[PDB]
Amino acid sequence: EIRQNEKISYRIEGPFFIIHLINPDNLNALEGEDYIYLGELLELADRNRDVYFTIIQSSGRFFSSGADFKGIAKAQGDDTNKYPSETSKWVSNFVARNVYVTDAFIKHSKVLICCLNGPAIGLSAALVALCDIVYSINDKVYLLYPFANLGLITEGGTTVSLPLKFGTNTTYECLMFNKPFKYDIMCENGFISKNFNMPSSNAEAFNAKVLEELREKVKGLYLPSCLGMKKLLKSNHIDAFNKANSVEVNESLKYWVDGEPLKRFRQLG
Amino acid sequence: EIRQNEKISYRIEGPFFIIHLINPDNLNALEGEDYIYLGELLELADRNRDVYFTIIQSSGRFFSSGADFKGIAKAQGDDTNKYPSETSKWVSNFVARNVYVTDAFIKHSKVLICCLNGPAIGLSAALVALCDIVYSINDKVYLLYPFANLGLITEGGTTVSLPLKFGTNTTYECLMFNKPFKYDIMCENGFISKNFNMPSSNAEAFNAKVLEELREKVKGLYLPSCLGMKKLLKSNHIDAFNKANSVEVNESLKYWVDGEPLKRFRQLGSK
Amino acid sequence: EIRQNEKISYRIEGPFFIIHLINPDNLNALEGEDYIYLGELLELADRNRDVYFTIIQSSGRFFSSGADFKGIAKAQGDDTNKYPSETSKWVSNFVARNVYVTDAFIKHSKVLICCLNGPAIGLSAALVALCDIVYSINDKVYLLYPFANLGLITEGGTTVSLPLKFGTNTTYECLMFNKPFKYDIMCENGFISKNFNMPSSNAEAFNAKVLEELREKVKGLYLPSCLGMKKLLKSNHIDAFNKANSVEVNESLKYWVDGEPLKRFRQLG
Amino acid sequence: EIRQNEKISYRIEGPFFIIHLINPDNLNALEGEDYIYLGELLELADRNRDVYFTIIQSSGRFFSSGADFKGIAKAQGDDTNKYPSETSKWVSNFVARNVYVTDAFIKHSKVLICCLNGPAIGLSAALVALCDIVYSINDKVYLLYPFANLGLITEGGTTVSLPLKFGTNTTYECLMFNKPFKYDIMCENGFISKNFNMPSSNAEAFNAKVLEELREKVKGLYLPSCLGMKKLLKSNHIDAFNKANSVEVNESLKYWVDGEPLKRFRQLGSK
Amino acid sequence: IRQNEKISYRIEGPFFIIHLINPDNLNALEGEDYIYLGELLELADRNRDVYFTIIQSSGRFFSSGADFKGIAKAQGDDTNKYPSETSKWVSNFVARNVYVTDAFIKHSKVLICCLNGPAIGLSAALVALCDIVYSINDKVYLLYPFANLGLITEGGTTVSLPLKFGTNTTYECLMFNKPFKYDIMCENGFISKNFNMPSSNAEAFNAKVLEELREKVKGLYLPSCLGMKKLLKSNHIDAFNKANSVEVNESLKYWVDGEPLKRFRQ
Amino acid sequence: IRQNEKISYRIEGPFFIIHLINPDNLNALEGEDYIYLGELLELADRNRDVYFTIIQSSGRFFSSGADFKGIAKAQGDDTNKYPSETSKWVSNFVARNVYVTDAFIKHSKVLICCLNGPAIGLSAALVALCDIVYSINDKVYLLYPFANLGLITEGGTTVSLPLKFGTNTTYECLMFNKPFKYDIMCENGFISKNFNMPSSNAEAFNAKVLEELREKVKGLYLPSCLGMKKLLKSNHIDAFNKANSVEVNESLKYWVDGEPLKRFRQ
Ligand SMILES: CCCCCCCC(=O)SCCNC(=O)CCNC(=O)[C@H](O)C(C)(C)COP(=O)(O)OP(=O)(O)OC[C@H]1O[C@@H](n2cnc3c(N)ncnc32)[C@H](O)[C@@H]1OP(=O)(O)O
Ligand SMILES: CCCCCCCC(=O)SCCNC(=O)CCNC(=O)[C@H](O)C(C)(C)COP(=O)(O)OP(=O)(O)OC[C@H]1O[C@@H](n2cnc3c(N)ncnc32)[C@H](O)[C@@H]1OP(=O)(O)O
Ligand SMILES: CCCCCCCC(=O)SCCNC(=O)CCNC(=O)[C@H](O)C(C)(C)COP(=O)(O)OP(=O)(O)OC[C@H]1O[C@@H](n2cnc3c(N)ncnc32)[C@H](O)[C@@H]1OP(=O)(O)O
Ligand SMILES: CCCCCCCC(=O)SCCNC(=O)CCNC(=O)[C@H](O)C(C)(C)COP(=O)(O)OP(=O)(O)OC[C@H]1O[C@@H](n2cnc3c(N)ncnc32)[C@H](O)[C@@H]1OP(=O)(O)O
Ligand SMILES: CCCCCCCC(=O)SCCNC(=O)CCNC(=O)[C@H](O)C(C)(C)COP(=O)(O)OP(=O)(O)OC[C@H]1O[C@@H](n2cnc3c(N)ncnc32)[C@H](O)[C@@H]1OP(=O)(O)O
Ligand SMILES: CCCCCCCC(=O)SCCNC(=O)CCNC(=O)[C@H](O)C(C)(C)COP(=O)(O)OP(=O)(O)OC[C@H]1O[C@@H](n2cnc3c(N)ncnc32)[C@H](O)[C@@H]1OP(=O)(O)O
Repeated sequence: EIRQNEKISYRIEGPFFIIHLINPDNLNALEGEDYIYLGELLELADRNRDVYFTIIQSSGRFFSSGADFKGIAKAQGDDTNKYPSETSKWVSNFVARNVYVTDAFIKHSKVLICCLNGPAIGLSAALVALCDIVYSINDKVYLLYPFANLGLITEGGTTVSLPLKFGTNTTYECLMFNKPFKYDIMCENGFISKNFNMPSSNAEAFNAKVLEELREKVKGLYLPSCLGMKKLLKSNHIDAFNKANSVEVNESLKYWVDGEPLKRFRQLG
Repeated sequence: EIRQNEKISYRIEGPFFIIHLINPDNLNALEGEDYIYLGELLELADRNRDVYFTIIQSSGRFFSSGADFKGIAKAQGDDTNKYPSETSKWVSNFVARNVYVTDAFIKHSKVLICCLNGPAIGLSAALVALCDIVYSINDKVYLLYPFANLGLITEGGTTVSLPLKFGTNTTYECLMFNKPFKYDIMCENGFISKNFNMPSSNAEAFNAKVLEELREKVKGLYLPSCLGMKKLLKSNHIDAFNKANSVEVNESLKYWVDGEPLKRFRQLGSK
Repeated sequence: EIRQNEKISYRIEGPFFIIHLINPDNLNALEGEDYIYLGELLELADRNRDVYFTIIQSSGRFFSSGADFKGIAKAQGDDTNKYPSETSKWVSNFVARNVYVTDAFIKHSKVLICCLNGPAIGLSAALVALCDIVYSINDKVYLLYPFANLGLITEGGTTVSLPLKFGTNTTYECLMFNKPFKYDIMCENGFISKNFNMPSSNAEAFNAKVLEELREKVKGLYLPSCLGMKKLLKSNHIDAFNKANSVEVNESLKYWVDGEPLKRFRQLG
Repeated sequence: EIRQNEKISYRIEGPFFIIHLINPDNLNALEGEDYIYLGELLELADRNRDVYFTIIQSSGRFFSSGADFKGIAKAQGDDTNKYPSETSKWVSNFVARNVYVTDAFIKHSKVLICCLNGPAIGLSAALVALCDIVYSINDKVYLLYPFANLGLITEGGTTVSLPLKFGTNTTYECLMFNKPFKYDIMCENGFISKNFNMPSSNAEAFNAKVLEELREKVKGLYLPSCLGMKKLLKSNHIDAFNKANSVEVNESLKYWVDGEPLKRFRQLGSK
Repeated sequence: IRQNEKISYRIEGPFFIIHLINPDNLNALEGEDYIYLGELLELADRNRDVYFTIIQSSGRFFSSGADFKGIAKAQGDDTNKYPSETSKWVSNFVARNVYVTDAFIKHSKVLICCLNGPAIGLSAALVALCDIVYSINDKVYLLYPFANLGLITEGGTTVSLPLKFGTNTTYECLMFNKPFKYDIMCENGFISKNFNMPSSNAEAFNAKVLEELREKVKGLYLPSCLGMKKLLKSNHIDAFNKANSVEVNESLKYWVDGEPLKRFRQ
Repeated sequence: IRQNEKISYRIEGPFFIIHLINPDNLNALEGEDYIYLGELLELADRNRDVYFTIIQSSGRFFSSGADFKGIAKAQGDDTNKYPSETSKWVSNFVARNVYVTDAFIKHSKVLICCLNGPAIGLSAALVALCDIVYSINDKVYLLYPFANLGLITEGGTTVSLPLKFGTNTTYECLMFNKPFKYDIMCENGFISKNFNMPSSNAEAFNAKVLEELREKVKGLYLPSCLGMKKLLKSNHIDAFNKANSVEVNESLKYWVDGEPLKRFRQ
């Protein structure tokens, strides 16, 4: 039991907990609240003894264009009474949320599978990179981490995930110059376990096939084994991620207080 | 330049940045916004080229009784329209503050001296433990970490610092049973670098004396040398503190939602 | 539910799981089997949701004089048919047991409290050093790690526990020269949280007072808090201990295969 | 000098120590005592000053199908008087063996070359992954880690090695679903240093060819230089492997006691 | 700084450009030229206007590494001078190597190398410390001839090579004295772009990379590139340090033994 | 090895005894005498008969650290010689310090120091790397005057001091130029035994420790002491290495700046 999101659904089928991003027109962008909600859901999946896989699915042409800049802008010039300082303001509206959800993903005990139904940006793309298995709809997917372009730094433990998952060098050229991690770089780096090579439009049809396939993949297997394995699997980089989360979230704070991100976030589009 | 805090003051003499907790009439108990302010002050101290020493100082009979209960209570029950869920509330109200001020101390580049003028409790005790050097007023000081008794767990990187600075077994006998790190364990463990042996009422004179001495101690020294050594000293456990900070904050989050802390902060305090 | 030991009892009182070493005449020495049994018990305590503290208590003038050399000797010249090599023999009779029980203590999730009712030696003393809280009966207690004297090396993660709990330097002088960690060095290093200053004979009377005291110490406290704390507390040295366990247990193997320990273990007394 | 193994042979040519799995008529499946023996051989190879390269080689159509089921079954149900409890049994029967042979490989000082003449499964696949260099016979090789399907978890430090050597995501898609690391992922991930493109029947010629080449490759080289570099290369993840080894072994221990592995090793194998 | 006849530098905007400019000798560097690099990197780091440090070279090679004619000069010519062989190589090798190596490891600007040719030995070890590598053509390679030279890993290759090419592929190369060729470099993503430019003109390639970098950096909040690398550094800084220290010291036994010198003499 | 006029050594049974023997100069050591120590430790380590390496000294001091008359010699006397100030101190300071420091950090025998007097600076930093310290009398102390000298931590004090005296007590000392006195040394267990011997005769103290060590080691399986230290080393080896590397390099900015020299000149 948990409050409902107009923008995010969840259902449980068999061993599978399914988070479904359900806001295509708005491009599945996420307000900091929906990010907490995401964290809330993960915790729910994790506490459930029957759940073994947490599948993150989305809708439309994108997975999520990251943070909703409408939600960013309304947390500033609309009401400036509220926080004794910018530092306080951004510790509440940025720092808090970001540590929380990132942590939620890092510590999550069940197999995280992400269905990339389209591109993912910024924090969402950071979360994508935190799932243990990623399948893609077609070959037109990509992850873009626009930090240098927005006057921010790495978030969602990308500091760790990105070079760990794509290579140090590849990560640099990308992050420094605002270039995307294109599909070719994903397959090259075994990031995407399977491409379903399905029509860009049909995210829903794709979302079901992944599920259809999983039911059969798990047939036979001793489920607690997956979990038990993931447990030790986790311990290679748990610490780097926890070390990174804390640090990323606090060093970014400085950029907000300078004010650049806001200047940049205003455009956009 | 920064906002003014009715509860906390700062001033710079030469190379010393001085933070001063100035509300004894309520045990120098800090509210969420106050811990943030503290952090801000530290960032200010850090950014200022002239400063080599950030000295945290208090007032009255206590250093700090820790988080405002009371301010904690106002964050709950008064306005519950506010946050979409219990979790959203405590991320904004507890995680936010704790993770930030803790980091402020962890990363702070200057020699960090706490002046223990009385006992420290909770988050505040935690900040004390994060300082580089501690002098105390008399042998009646102590640090109490009431977590088990508050329905909470470690905060302020105590997960790292307590066992790093008092030994592990002592840490457990203390934390798990809500027994204070009294002065003798503190001196034994070389925690308090000097005890000034001064009467408890005159914390003003104590605060003066420590500054007095500091001006003499720093004489002749190459102050950038202090900073450089600190820089290398810091890496010894910089990563541990970092990892702990992020985890401590998020893990406590599950206690606040259960509600115990609030149920407990309620009682035990009045009458 | 679990097999019974003639040499080790357990009972559960309140939040407290109590392991009681009950073999004084033999000086509570422990055969490798009783070591596994110890591990078995710990796991039992850990799986129990109602248990919050695992208290290890003993009997007589000693806590335990470590490994039973009778049990060591009978695992060699009595029957030498059995193992295709010494290497195999000692991997079964030494390595296996030692990793297991050490691991059992390291990973144990509930507060380990040890009641030192007398001295402890070798592996037992290693286990003592692995508990989170130690109280002593009187001031005539000591831990001796006789490794240099027995032709072995550090076990039970002492490699880690000892210098972590007593100091690098202190540990060296001790371990290198077979000197004990005397009571004075324990209190000096805040190792013993409380001395009950009770008569050396009256271990049973002491064992009860610790319990008597704990009931009152926990009164009030939010128990899951202790646990939750211990959880993060654990993460400072979990890895060093796990790294050490594996290594200690395998590097000791070489000493058995040379055969010195056996030559030495023969005397003794 | 060491005991003779009907199933495993060793010989030294110059600087090469050669281990040879020589029982294809049962898929080079190793029993508990056999894994130990392997380790012994490694220690022998390590102690021998003249040796710079330990080359593990197999026979027939498979490298190794992994642990003897079958030998596993004999350790259960035949004699149950034997061990005081299920836990005592598996510590002696599984923990013992696994923790030892895994360590043998982890710590081994010489350049460790596996010659993949066919697929590797389980503990055996795990040992392959622990070697420094792997050449394969043809593109039909693969490594399968059937843990989820056996009611088990990672072993042989695969917790470290698989994601260290194939990437993490790939590791999960594989491990969690009991899908093999096929040849193309292996070449893609630079796992197999050279593929000899030789027919599957003639593993004898394959084994010869790799040795053939090695004698040429080592020509002119300062062999102690190889050892020294390995020495430094090793520390990159020496500690991770160590930590993993100890944990992997003890954590699996709880599965063997539950009994699933045995229930599963039973089926799926006959007919 | 002083003037080096073999290494020039210029600052164009936010780019601190280092150009190795002694191609006839294959940009081979003496121990002092290495120090000098680290001295330049110090300049680049302290310079609040510089966000990128671009190392560039000349002719048909990036650099064939340590000047072997200089290794000889520090031997056989003057042997008075050092009270022991150990003291000799702590000075001529240990010192230089730790310093230059640390200078790369710790440098806070985006380090971009322009591989205009092959890189060998210590020079190659530096290439593998740069944050981004663009190549001239598919004829480049990195070669770490340590096994052949009676030496061990250097310039943090211990960490950096397995990091960047993978553990197994590193062993095949390091133990057997095989190069990391173009193909393996692209495969492991080492090369971010290949400029398919004629090997003849390295200069033409060099100005083209800078053309593209100026275009790439347009509109970006540059302090972000900085901030990110700060965070990015921490994944491995600790490990590169522990590397650098031992790497330097463990080689000493080899230098002191004599093989590297006997081996260099051919 | 060669012969050093200031440092002798003898092997008595399993003990490799190093004796600093230039008391009139307070056993102050030049950079080369440091190298020499590391050279001796190499001998001790390679010597399969040696299980203990005992460092011993002379007169009223263990050693006042770096020879300040030599720091001057490597300056002002000959300034031709080094193409830059940076190159100068990489050679005269960086090299020497990394080498000697690593030599202690990695040494596989039981390292026992006989504090017959006070130890300062780098010499003190070595004392804190020894595995066991016996003291002559309660008048000894360790002093790390880095704050006073315009320098930073050395010889792994970064790791070793907080390790051995505790983080907080280390700061009071390091920042404010206060010594770790006798009392604090016993308190943190640094000193394993105090031989309450007259400061007059250090020699008498030295032979007494060896008397006691020979008695102590009786009947023990010595290879065990070795094996245990191997394991024991691993708790901190990695950290001491990362220390040593940066420690050496970060000091350079101080040497290159000029303070330490201006400060030494008084
Ligand atoms: C806790 C708070 C966390 C804060 C941390 C902040 C740091 C981050 O996480 S970075 C993430 C921020 N994301 C971005 O900057 C991406 C910005 N968006 C884009 O670069 C573009 O949407 C792009 C180019 C990728 C795709 O655009 P395009 O294919 O042309 O489709 P487009 O027409 O723009 O989108 C369709 C609709 O979705 C809306 N939309 C798309 N993304 C967003 C968004 N992120 N926020 C709000 N609305 C959005 C558009 O406004 C448009 O709506 P409408 O036309 O009705 O006004
Ligand atoms: C970002 C948000 C962080 C939230 C994290 C929460 C976890 C933590 O950090 S733990 C810190 C919480 N602190 C505590 O629980 C300590 C509680 N207080 C005490 O155990 C007692 O003040 C004690 C026994 C130490 C001292 O009391 P005592 O010596 O009898 O003096 P006392 O009469 O109680 O105090 C004097 C006045 O100060 C007030 N006061 C003292 N501490 C506080 C406090 N923490 N909050 C609010 N008021 C306080 C008292 O209410 C009293 O005011 P008044 O009489 O006018 O109503
Ligand atoms: C999984 C397998 C693990 C194997 C790892 C091996 C490495 C280790 O763990 S080291 C631990 C080994 N322990 C030792 O070496 C300690 C040996 N014992 C002693 O040094 C002495 O018992 C000592 C001096 C401490 C105390 O002796 P003391 O105060 O004189 O009492 P003492 O008369 O000897 O003991 C009384 C009785 O208990 C018996 N006893 C005491 N300890 C043991 C023991 N460890 N094993 C068997 N019997 C013992 C004695 O034999 C004696 O019995 P009895 O007189 O009827 O024959
Ligand atoms: C210290 C103890 C460690 C214990 C840790 C346990 C965890 C692990 O290490 S996992 C390793 C276990 N291995 C396995 O589960 C693999 C099981 N085997 C298989 O999935 C199949 O042999 C397979 C499909 C790969 C190949 O089979 P296939 O190509 O059809 O050839 P197949 O006819 O089955 O084999 C030929 C003969 O070899 C035998 N054989 C093959 N593998 C084994 C084996 N692992 N154990 C015993 N016999 C085997 C077969 O029984 C058969 O003998 P026969 O026909 O005379 O009865
Ligand atoms: C601080 C001190 C650090 C010391 C650490 C030492 C460990 C290391 O860093 S290893 C680096 C050492 N480098 C090497 O061993 C590479 C040796 N060189 C070679 O294998 C070859 O130059 C090779 C095959 C790559 C290319 O040769 P090739 O394509 O035939 O061109 P080549 O004719 O040899 O070179 C042209 C000219 O440059 C010179 N040259 C090339 N490299 C060097 C060099 N490294 N040192 C001195 N001169 C060189 C040649 O001598 C030749 O000069 P000339 O004909 O006038 O006498
Ligand atoms: C590889 C190179 C490493 C470089 C790294 C540099 C950083 C470091 O390691 S720090 C170590 C440097 N040491 C110091 O700064 C300590 C300086 N010395 C002192 O503070 C004092 O000797 C002190 C107060 C401790 C003791 O002095 P005191 O008890 O009065 O005896 P004192 O009369 O000074 O000494 C007797 C003689 O020994 C000489 N002496 C003592 N120490 C030194 C020294 N370090 N160097 C040269 N001569 C010395 C004195 O000059 C005097 O000689 P003389 O009277 O014939 O001219």
